[PDB]
Amino acid sequence: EDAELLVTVRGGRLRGIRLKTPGGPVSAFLGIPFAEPPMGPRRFLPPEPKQPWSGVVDATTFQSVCYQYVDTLYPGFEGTEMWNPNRELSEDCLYLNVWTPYPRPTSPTPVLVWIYGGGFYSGASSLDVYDGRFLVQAERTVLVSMNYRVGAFGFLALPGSREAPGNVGLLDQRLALQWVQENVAAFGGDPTSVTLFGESAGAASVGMHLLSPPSRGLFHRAVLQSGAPNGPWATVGMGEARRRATQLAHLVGCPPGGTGGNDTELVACLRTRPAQVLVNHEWHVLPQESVFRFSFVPVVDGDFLSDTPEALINAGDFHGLQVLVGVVKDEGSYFLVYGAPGFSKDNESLISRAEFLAGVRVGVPQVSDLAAEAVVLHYTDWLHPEDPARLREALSDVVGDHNVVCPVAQLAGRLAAQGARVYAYVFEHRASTLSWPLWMGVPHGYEIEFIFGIPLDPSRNYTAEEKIFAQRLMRYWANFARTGDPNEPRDPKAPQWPPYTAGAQQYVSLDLRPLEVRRGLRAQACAFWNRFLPKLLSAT
Amino acid sequence: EDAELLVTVRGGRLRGIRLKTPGGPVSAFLGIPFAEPPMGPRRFLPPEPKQPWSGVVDATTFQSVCYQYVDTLYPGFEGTEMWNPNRELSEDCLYLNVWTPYPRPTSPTPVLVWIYGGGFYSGASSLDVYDGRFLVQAERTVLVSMNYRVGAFGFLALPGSREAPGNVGLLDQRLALQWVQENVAAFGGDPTSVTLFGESAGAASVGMHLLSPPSRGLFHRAVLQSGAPNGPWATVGMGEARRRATQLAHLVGCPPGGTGGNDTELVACLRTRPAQVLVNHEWHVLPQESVFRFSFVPVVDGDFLSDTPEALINAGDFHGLQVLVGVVKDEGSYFLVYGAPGFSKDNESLISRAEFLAGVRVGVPQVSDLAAEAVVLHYTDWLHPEDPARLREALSDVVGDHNVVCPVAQLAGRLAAQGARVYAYVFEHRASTLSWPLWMGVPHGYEIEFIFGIPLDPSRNYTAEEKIFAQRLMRYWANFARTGDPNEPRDPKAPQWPPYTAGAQQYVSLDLRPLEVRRGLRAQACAFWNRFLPKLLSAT
Repeated sequence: EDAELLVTVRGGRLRGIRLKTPGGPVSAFLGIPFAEPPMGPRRFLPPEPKQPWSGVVDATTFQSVCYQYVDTLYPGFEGTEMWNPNRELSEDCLYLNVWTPYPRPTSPTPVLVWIYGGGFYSGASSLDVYDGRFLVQAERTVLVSMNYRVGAFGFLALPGSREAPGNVGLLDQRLALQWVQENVAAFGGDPTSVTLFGESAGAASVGMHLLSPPSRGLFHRAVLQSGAPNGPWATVGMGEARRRATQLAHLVGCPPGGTGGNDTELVACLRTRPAQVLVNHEWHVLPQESVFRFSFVPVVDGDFLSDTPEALINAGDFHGLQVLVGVVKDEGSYFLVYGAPGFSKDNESLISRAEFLAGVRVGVPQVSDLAAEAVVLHYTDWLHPEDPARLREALSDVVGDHNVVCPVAQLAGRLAAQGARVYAYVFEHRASTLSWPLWMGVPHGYEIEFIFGIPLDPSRNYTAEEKIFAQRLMRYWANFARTGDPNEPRDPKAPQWPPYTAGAQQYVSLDLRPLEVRRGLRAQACAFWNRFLPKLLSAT
Repeated sequence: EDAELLVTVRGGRLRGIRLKTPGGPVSAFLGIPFAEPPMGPRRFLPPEPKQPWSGVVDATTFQSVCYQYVDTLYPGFEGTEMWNPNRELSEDCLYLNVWTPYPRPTSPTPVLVWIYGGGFYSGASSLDVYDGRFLVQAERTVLVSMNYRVGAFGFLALPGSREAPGNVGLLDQRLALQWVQENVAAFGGDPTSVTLFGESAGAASVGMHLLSPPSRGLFHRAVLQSGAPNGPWATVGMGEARRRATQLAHLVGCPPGGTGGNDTELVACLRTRPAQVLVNHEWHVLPQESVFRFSFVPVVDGDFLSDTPEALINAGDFHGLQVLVGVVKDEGSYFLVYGAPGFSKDNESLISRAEFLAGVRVGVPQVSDLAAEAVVLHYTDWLHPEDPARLREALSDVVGDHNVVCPVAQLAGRLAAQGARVYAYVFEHRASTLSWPLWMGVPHGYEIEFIFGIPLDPSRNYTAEEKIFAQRLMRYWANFARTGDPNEPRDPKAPQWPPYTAGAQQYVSLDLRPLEVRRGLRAQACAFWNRFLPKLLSAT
């Protein structure tokens, strides 16, 4: 009972809180510090482990959200504000959360570790859609989720220097993984059965941990939902990361007018600026340059990532690894309202031929004019080259394929053909409570609410079929966490989920209907991006 | 005592509140309804007078702010969030506020009526900087301020139609003036000594009431601070107002796909949309245009304004009218951070030669390429054509002169030369508590806190010199409200404020020093805008 809400870890004692679900209680420990607050001189530096504390740290509520830009595209809209910070902003944000079933597991139980997304510039583990009380109750697994520094505070990089080495937001996640190895046993979790699962930039983070040797030894399985480290938005070069960091310093008045600016004086000037000042000038470091162009992302410096994610994926052995990858049916429609001309969530977004030609330049940035043409000519239905509805879905595919679906399919094929066991899915169910317009279909990020069993919340107006569908998805994710195989270990009644291989390229469709096997994660489209486009950009 | 907080008006009974000032108490009646809520079918329609109510309406706190865009340029910044709504948003917002001294004046007292600014798209009478408890206590005058519908709700116009006639936000102000005529006597105010004073779009509104016959009979004096009706941003043509209104309907999905769109079906579709939806698509009715191009402003339709404000000013008799006009020393610096390249409040904004050439295109929109050079060549110091600091102040002057200073000087000259007695000022004091950068000097809108005696608030950190300076400014404004002359009626010790004439063009400087008379409201610069530029734009 109340005795199970008291747990001692290597740093001290914690008091948790009991959460209610329609099927039983759950023990939650929200707000566990895993690192010293990275404030003052510790800004832009790798995280230091949290030193032990005296007394009982309160762990009954979520801690602060790391400083980040707040989306203001559609004020008062549920579809956008559900991803905005729901706690106060602070640099003191390195805290994690642990859910565990009641009664506490007596046997070592597999552990799921969630890494939120948000383009490496936003996100928090405290969002209502990441609530782990339903997944833990229904599947008796241990769920962990951490906060990591986003934006400039987590990924501003002056490569080579020691004051701003970059990738410190990735090190925050790694330190939280080392914390799980040393302390998850106190909650009834098996530190030898850890399964990372993330989404969007979280999925890219999960992939970058697979390609980093020090992080590979901290988990055993991986799940990448609608994201991958080899995406065109997920990394940046050393020279470009230096230009963006220097530009931000200029925007906030660094260095002072009559002064030199080596890497030491520049970061010293940045550390004196308030956090909100750095955030207010993040987006027009790249002006403008908003859609799929984030200013501060993981840098390829040679430390955390010894080479580019594409090179490490190709020249990598993945034997003894189980991966679960997947995307949603309409990956790009959510991002079109962020800068594509003629698009608006409040009308039908029936774009013209000229607006489609311009939209490709925003969804596929930094491409030659010849390469942009080849994209238009590949995605045009030449029997209906002027139909606005078809042009709308075409640009949605252009943006979804270039940024999400094809980097994932490229990764899933190389893993399965180099030792890894890979399962693939495509989420094709649109929630009955979805606030986005109908023409967006199944937007990016709207499978998370079903993985976490949010439809089981009695205060929400989901259908009965969606509740059963959410329970079936949670069993898929839990089975993969336990046995490395999403199929039920003994049930032959339900249709089977065949592994994804580089040849058959099999995946399943996740919706209210039973499982259906299909072949090809946009095989024809992704051949244009993964095979032809690097060839057209080679000979400029 | 508490008996003076009870007042009966022609509509019913009201209970006010006693406000504290360091020099004595003041009676305030905040939240008096002067019109029926313009919701449902009454959206976009002229206001109907508030029907009488039973009981005692509570008038102890400010009512709701009209639906409006919220500034998000610098989140958490005092300089911008002091103009954001400080109450909840609602279409039920047609309320006014009355301050009156304690004890209530027994004799008829002159009345000051405040009209807030905000580019006709924002603003509220509830902002802390518009608090009238200090002006009323120190000068024993009656202060009134109303809310009027801004944005599309106050100025969406389908000219000719009866469902969206336009200028209804100006009619809200007029109805509040009719209310003052019928009810200000109940508060101790003289309905025959009413002085309108506004700022920015408020000053433009005050000027448009001078040029509208039905509104001219509701006040006797006028004060225009940093704004004028003849400004390039303050009005719009009938055809352009129809294009902007139709574009907004398209952005919110009006009319539905298979449907025609005459002026009746279009506005009916608009009235079914939530208020926040119309606000979320207000700014990109004009795509990629923000600085001094507001989507919904007063329309020149022939009703409220029988002709353009420029035509009405030239062919108008102003005998028996006293006007007080003025600007701040740096009118344009505030607007540069809103879109001019190279500008940022957090650095020195030392722009290059190319950025100055591009900034003129944003500060002076919709002008020929030949006209843009004449602006550059007139504002370039050809001994230092590359000095960033001089180019910064140059673009600040370009924007300040074109939009504020010269439309005001054009108006002040025509008024003084056609019967009106005009006094002019230039506010040249930068507040010691100003949060904007130093290079902005005295930005637009930062004389309001001294007119309203805000430095007298003991919870604020103004200097002793600024407190005496605020009391001197309040006497200037109060004397003009009483006698139509800012000078003290019997004190010869302080320097005199000579009237502004079309020939001598005399004005005074308002700062910590005593009054100093000067000549010319940017006489050389405003000759370029008011005399030469129309000559270059005629012959394309």
